[PDB]
Parts: sequence; structure tokens; C-alpha cells
Amino acid sequence: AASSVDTSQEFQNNLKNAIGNLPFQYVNGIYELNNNQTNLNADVNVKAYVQNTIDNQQRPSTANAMLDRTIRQYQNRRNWKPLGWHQVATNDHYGHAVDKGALIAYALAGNFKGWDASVSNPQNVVTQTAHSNQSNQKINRGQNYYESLVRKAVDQNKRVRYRVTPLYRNDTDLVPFAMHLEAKSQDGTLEFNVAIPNTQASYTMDYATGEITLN
Ligand SMILES: [Cl-]
Ligand SMILES: [Cl-]
Repeated sequence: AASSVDTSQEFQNNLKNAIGNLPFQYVNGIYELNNNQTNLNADVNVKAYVQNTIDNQQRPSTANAMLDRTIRQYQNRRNWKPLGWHQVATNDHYGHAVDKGALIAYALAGNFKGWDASVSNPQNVVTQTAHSNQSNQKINRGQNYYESLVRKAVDQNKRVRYRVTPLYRNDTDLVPFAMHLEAKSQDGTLEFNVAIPNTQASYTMDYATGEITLN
């Protein structure tokens, strides 16, 4: 249970195992890693792209992108469930426990030629808590908050190198315990390195199976 409480020692141990001996601190509901510095190189003369990948257990793994206005998607799109999916009606304001969580957001890369930008791209979607997927607030941050930073940067004509990595406790868990987001703009004005805990205050999750126990 403790592994799905974002502030617990157990969670932090898993985080350390997944990212190495990088410094981290809890702030605004997330973990800032390595003083918010990433080694991503945005100063590369390469065409915008997205690359999704999977690991040896067929789980969504490291995703990379170079983002700019050529693949930005402002428009709307014109049964499948991710690994570990077990929906539960919660006792919190979200109403439900989990969302199909994209590694690389539709709005960011939906215009990239040939790419499966759908909600059922099996290399780009995980079981993600509603809280950690949806929260767009600076005070209590979710993945949406960081996606908004990247989106706003691209909308200001910035080139953003971006890397999103689901963090798993071990080789077999179906559901990641956190989402690692890294971003760097060519001009250096945008840079972050964070882990968004795959947690929700009103319940705990067994990351092995995705089974949720409401508080
Ligand atoms: Cl830039
Ligand atoms: Cl929450």
C-alpha cells in the first residue's frame, strides 16, 4: 500500500531505484529531479518527431520527441485498455480512479505524419491515476501541468526536446508508479526534470496488477 502513497519512504526508494542516485525533492505534489535539470539536447538540426517504445515485457517504455509547430495539433480528432486497467468509482471529486494516460500528448504531436495519435496506441498509453493525469495547477501538479508548459512553449515558436518515461518498480509490474517527464527548449528558457507520482490521495494501488483499494 505504501508504495502508492507519494510521500512515503517506500515510494521514494522505488523512485531512487528507477532514476539512479539523482537528487530529488517533493514540491507542489511532484518530485523535482536533479534540480530540474535534464541532459536533453534541443540544439539539434533534426525534423520534429515522436518515437514510442516498449520494453521486454511489452510495457510502454521510454518515449522521445522533438516538438515544434509542424507537429502541434490544435484540432480535435476527426474498447482497448492499457496494461493493469481496473476502473473503480472513487470517493473523491474525480469520480473515477484511472484515465488512459498518454506518454506523449495528442495536442503536442498529433500532426506527426504516420504516428498513431489515438487513445489506443499500445506503446503510448498507460493506466494513470485521474489526479496525476488531469491536474493542471501550479500548486498541486499533474502531468497536464507539465504538458501545458510544453504546449505554451511550442505555441511561442520554441523547439522542445521531450522525453517521457514510465517508471516501473520492477520488470513485471503492469502499471508504472510514476511518470518521468523531461523537457528542454533550444533557447534554454524551458527546462524541467520531474517525476509525477502515479497516485491519488483517496486510494492505494497495487502496481503489479493495477488493483485499487479505496481508502
Ligand atoms: Cl526554442
Ligand atoms: Cl488526489
